[PDB]
Amino acid sequence: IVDTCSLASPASVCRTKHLHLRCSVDFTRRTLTGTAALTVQSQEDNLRSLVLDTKDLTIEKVVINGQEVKYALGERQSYKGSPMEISLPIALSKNQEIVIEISFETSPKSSALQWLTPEQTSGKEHPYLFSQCQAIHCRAILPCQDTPSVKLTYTAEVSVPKELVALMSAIRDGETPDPEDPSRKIYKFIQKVPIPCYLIALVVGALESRQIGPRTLVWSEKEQVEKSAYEFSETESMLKIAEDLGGPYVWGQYDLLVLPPSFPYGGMENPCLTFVTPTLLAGDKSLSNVIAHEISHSWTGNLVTNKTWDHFWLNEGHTVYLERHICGRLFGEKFRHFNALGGWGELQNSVKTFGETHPFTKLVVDLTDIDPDVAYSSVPYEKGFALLFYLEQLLGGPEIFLGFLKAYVEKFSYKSITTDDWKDFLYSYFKDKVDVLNQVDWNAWLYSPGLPPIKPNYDMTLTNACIALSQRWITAKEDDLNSFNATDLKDLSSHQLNEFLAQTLQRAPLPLGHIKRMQEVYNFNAINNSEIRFRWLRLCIQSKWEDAIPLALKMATEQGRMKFTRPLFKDLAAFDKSHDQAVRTYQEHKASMHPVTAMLVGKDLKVD
Ligand SMILES: O=C(CCC(=O)N1CCC[C@H]1C(=O)O)[C@@H]1CCCN1
Ligand SMILES: COc1ccc(Cc2ccccc2)cc1
Repeated sequence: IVDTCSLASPASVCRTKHLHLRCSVDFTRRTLTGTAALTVQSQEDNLRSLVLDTKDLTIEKVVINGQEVKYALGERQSYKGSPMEISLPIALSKNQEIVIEISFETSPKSSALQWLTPEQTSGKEHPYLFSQCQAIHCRAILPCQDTPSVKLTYTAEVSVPKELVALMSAIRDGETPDPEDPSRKIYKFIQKVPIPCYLIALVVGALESRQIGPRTLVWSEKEQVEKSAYEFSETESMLKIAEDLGGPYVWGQYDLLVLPPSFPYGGMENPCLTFVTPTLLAGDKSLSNVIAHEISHSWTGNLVTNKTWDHFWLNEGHTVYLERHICGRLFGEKFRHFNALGGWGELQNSVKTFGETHPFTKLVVDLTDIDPDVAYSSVPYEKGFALLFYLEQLLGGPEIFLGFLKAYVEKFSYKSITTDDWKDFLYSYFKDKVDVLNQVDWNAWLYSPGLPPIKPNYDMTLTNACIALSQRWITAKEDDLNSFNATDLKDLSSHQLNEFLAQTLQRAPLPLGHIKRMQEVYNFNAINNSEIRFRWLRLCIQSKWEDAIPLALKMATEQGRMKFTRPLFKDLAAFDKSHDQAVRTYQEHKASMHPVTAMLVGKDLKVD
């Protein structure tokens, strides 16, 4: 009903229908300049003004029907930005529309953008720009109702230096030389499917593409295009599986974009162009589960969207569920349970890090006066998945629940819903099983902190080997280390190898002699898998092995994935032999880190 993260007019007052973006990317000044034409529809009678979200934006003028109108910026409200009130030249009746062209310019401190210098890229000769609007950063790029309760289509014309390429979360609609400047190109984009504004994405740089499917192009710098094309070859197979689970894919194109290492997330479900971290380039497709996850957002998240960020679990919860069904269809049901059981372990970590009582461990959170970037964690992913997984086992198994999910996506397609909307449809769909649903502790699952009230049933086939080897190392004495050998891993996949470290890491610290012996027989230092290397180094740093200090500092700074960089920095700061280096390394790299990551890493290290 009320979006406590937005200062703009609610959807009950007016709602944006379309956005026409005409801007120019200036790497000299690190700014976006142009006009944002918002087609606004009134939701009440005698509407004479509205408020929009902005964050560090410069408003030159606001034109309506070819005339300038009066506008005013309120005082800034911290992360929410500054509200922008506009005086309409006419009063609108209900359902009447008007087009508001706003001339704007971004600040180099835009929390949605990161500007890279040539030395920060692979080619080393051209700059790079990419955007991250989710959750409420789009207001830092252009004025808008920065709330997932409004969905709009958009067309865009972006001007960039001719030697560079621009891509957006839309269907490419041609390129032509800038008629005003021979040194620039203009790339045209159109997104015919209405989306919440947080799915607005832009990227500019020396980008090349490689076709890996009938509807998928992999984009990155020349140095990673081929490496990326192989890593994500399963994309089309996952799109077909996703189509079988959630219905037709309605976005036309599904391209991939591998960004520089400073990308904060593993992936971003930007429509038509998923952004992914280069840390997925393991060389064996072992991390392609993130691709399945991002593909699933084409239904759960982008089609059926959370009305507010309090109900973020709807987006991620069902997305993880779809993702793990896609991997199950590709590698077997036992693999689905293996990952499901592993996700429960991550949920254990998040609750133990926040605390059994922390409000952020609730499935549905109250973000009033809370920066979404500060509450973001695995809770909505795993606790949300555990609920759906719990409901699957409670209502008749995966076949039955997938039927509900497909009907759920068709029921709320192109719309924004709340948790109660989802709960109601669950009761409507399973009307013949309300007696089973009433046995569910909806208050504990949806609004209670800590671990869920009940744990689902997990198959242990693929996990036992991990627990076996993990228990050996934890209980091992000094005269037992000699019996460990590289042969211990001959039948363990990369995922089992990663889960073994996760289980072992839960009982850290280990004796310093155990860690040294582990590297001697297992040689984990030589593994480039970011997931495995991340946990191996955490085990080392937490076990007080000084040799691992430079390794952890290098991984924590040579890439910017918050999943890895934040825990690495925290672990290094808690190690007395590396505390000073950790704070120093952050301070020297702070200026060139991603704006969101730099803020969170500063708070984690208590240097803010
Ligand atoms: O479902 C996704 C991305 C998944 C993503 O990368 N996640 C989610 C938890 C950990 C983290 C990561 O892999 O770095 C998006 C991403 C951020 C908000 N929405
Ligand atoms: C990564 O982008 C997001 C998306 C959503 C949120 C808000 C939130 C966080 C944690 C739990 C519930 C809701 C923050 C950041």
